[PDB]
Amino acid sequence: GMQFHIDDMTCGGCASTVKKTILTLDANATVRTDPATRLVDVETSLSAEQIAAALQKAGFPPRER
Ligand SMILES: [Au+]
Ligand SMILES: [Au+]
Repeated sequence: GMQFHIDDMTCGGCASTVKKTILTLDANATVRTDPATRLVDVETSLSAEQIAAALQKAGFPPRER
């Protein structure tokens, strides 16, 4: 239960891409995105830095909360 704020995730198509990115890295992850708040909640066995690095490479640099 890690949370990120993703300033570039401003609508639905962005969020979809964020979610697909995470699910490709860990098919067992659960991911929630809220375009109103730009917040992304992730449950995963991977580290926050591994999730962040993947999101960065995809053009959605996060900030962990
Ligand atoms: Au978007
Ligand atoms: Au999910």
